Amino acid sequence: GRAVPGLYHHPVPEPDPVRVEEVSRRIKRWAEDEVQLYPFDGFSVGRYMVGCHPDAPTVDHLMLATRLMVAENAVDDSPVGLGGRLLLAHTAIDHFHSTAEYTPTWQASLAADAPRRAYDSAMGYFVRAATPSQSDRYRHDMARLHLGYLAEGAWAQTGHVPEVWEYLAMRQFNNFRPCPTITDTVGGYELPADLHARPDMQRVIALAGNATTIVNDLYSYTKELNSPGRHLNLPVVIAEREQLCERDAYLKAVEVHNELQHSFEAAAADLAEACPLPPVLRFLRGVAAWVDGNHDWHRTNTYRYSLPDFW
Amino acid sequence: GRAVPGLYHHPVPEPDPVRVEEVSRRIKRWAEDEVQLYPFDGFSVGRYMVGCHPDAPTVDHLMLATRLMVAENAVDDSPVGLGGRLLLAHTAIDHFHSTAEYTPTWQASLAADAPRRAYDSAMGYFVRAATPSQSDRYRHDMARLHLGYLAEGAWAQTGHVPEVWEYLAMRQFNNFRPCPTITDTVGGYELPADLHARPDMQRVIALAGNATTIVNDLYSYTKELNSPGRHLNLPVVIAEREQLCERDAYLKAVEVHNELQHSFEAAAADLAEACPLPPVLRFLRGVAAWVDGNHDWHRTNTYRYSLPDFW
Ligand SMILES: CC(C)=CCC/C(C)=C(\F)COP(=O)(O)OP(=O)(O)O
Ligand SMILES: CC(C)=CCC/C(C)=C(\F)COP(=O)(O)OP(=O)(O)O
Ligand SMILES: [Mg+2]
Ligand SMILES: [Mg+2]
Ligand SMILES: [Mg+2]
Ligand SMILES: [Mg+2]
Repeated sequence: GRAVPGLYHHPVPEPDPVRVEEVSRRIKRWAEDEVQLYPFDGFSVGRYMVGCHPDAPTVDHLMLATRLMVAENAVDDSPVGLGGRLLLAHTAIDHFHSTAEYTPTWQASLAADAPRRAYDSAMGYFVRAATPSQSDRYRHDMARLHLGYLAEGAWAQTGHVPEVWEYLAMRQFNNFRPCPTITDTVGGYELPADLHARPDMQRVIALAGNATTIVNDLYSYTKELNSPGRHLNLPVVIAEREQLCERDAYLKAVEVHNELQHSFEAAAADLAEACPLPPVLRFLRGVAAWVDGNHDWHRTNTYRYSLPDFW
Repeated sequence: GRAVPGLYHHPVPEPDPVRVEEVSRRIKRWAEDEVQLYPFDGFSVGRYMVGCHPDAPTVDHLMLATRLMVAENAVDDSPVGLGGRLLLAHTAIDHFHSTAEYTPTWQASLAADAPRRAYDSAMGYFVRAATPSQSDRYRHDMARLHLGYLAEGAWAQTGHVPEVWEYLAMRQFNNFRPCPTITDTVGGYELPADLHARPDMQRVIALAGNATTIVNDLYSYTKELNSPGRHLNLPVVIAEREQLCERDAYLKAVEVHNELQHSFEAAAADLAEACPLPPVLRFLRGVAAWVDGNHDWHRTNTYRYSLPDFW
C-alpha cells in the first residue's frame, strides 16, 4: 500500500464508502444486465471513480465516467488487424452515417460484442447528459487514445523499441486523458468549448495526462515484466535506449514523472491567474483531483500492482 | 473530361486563372524553399483549391488549405509500422508536451522528413490564422483521418476484404473531411464551436465527406486496379462481398454516392431552416462548394484519373 519512493504526489481522503458501494452495485448491474460484458470488482472501479471525482453531484454523474472507464477496458480484451477492430469500435463513439441500406447493418454490429455494446451504451448515457461540445471533446480524446494504441501495436508487431521521447509521444496519446477531461461533465457544469480550446489549456491537459499516465508505468512495471514479449513502459525504454541498468532507468522514470507533474501544476496555476473564470478554475481543480485520485488508486491496488525492490 | 454517367453532381464555373496561377507559384516556393518537400504541378492543386473555396477573401486564405492538402499528400509518400509513423507525424499537428530534456529531441524530429516538415509548417500557418476552436477542430478531423488510414493498412496486411458497410465506415474516416471542414477558416469567418458540435451539423458534415470521398472511389477506380495488391474501393468491395460483376458493382457504387449526396443536401437544407444564423448558412454553403469543387477537380483531372467502359 506504499507509494513509489520519491514520486511527487498528493494524498487524498478515503473515498465515501456509501458512494463506492452504490457505484459498485449499479456498475455490476449495467455490465451484466445491460451490456452482457461477460458470459472484475465493482468495488475496484467504484473506489477509482469516487476517488477521482469528489465533486460529482450524484451517483448518476459518477456512473457516466464509470461505464466509459469499464468500456475502455472491455476493448483491451496479434495486433495485426487492430486498426480495423478499433475503427469499428470507434463508430460506437462517433457514429457512422450512411444509406438506408448500410446503416441497419452497422447498427446491428453495435450489439455484436462486449466492447461495442459497452461503448454504445456508455456513450449513449454520456451524450444524453453532456453538452454537444462535451460529447465532441470526448470523441476527440477517444480518437487520440485509439491512435496511441495503434502506434503501440505497430511497434509490438516488430518488437521495435522507440527512442525515449518517441515512447513518451505515444504515451501522450495512449493515455488516461479521456478520464480527467470529463471532470466538468461529471461535476455538473461546463468548461466552455472556446476556453477548452485555448493552447494554454491544451498544454495543461496534456501534461496532466502525461504525468498521471507515467504513474501507471511506475506502478505496473513489475507486472509488465510478465506480459507477452517485451511490453514497453518508461523504465524499460530508458534502460534499452539509454543502456542503463533496470534500477537506474526506473529511478530516472520517477524523476521524469516528477517534472511532468510539477510542470502540470505550474501550468494550471498560470492559467488560473490568466483566466480566473469559475468554469476554468473548477475544471483545473477537477483535473488535479482526477490526477491525485488516479495515483491513490494505483498505490492502493495491490491486487493488480506491486513495486520493484529498488530502494 | 466527362463526368461518371449517372453521378449526381453540380457543375461549377471555371476557377479564376489569376488566382490559380498565384496559388501555383506560392505553393511551389513553399514546397521548395520552406519545407524541401522533394530533392507535382502547382497548377493541379491551385485549380483544386480555387475551385473548392470560391469565397476565399485572399490567396493567403487559399494557401492555408493548399499547404495542408499538399502536406496530407507528402504523408501518403509495408503498412506494418504505419501506426508508429503516423502517430509521430500527428505530433506535428497536435504538439508533444514533455520535459526540458525530451522536448528538444521531439522538436528536432519535426525537421526530419518531408511529411513532418510539411505538417509543422502548414499547421504553423493555420494556427496563426484560425481561432483556437478552428485549430482544435482540424486536429480532431486529422485524428479521424489517421484512424481511417490505419484501418485500411491493417486490412491490407492480411488482404482482408471487409463487408461493404465496414469498408464504408473506414472510408468515413479515411476521407476528404478535413478539407471542407476548414471552409470557414478559409472564408474568413467562424462557425462557432457550439454550433459545429450539434449532432445535426455533425451528420451533415459526415454525409458530405462520405459522398465526396466516394467520388474519388468512382474516378480513381481504374487507376487502382494497378495499385499493389487488391486496393479497396467501393466498387471492388461490393463486387467481392455481394459477388457481383465489376460493372454492376460499380454502377451500384454510383447509386450509393447519389443517395449519400442527396442525403447530405436534405440534411443541410433542414439545418439551414432549423438554425438560420449567418455563420451556419455560410458554412453550409461552403461545404457544398467544396463538395462540388472536389467533383469538378476529379472530373477534369485526366492525368490521374480515367473512366471504366461500363456505359
Ligand atoms: C482511458 C483509459 C480508461 C485508459 C487509458 C489507457 C491506459 C493509459 C491504461 F489502460 C493504463 O496503461 P496500461 O495499458 O499499461 O494498463 P495496466 O498497467 O493497468 O495493464
Ligand atoms: C485530407 C486529404 C487531402 C485527403 C484524404 C484522403 C483521401 C480520401 C484521398 F487521398 C483520396 O482517396 P485516395 O487515397 O484513394 O486517393 P487517390 O485515388 O487519388 O490515389
Ligand atoms: Mg495498455
Ligand atoms: Mg501499465
Ligand atoms: Mg489513399
Ligand atoms: Mg482513390
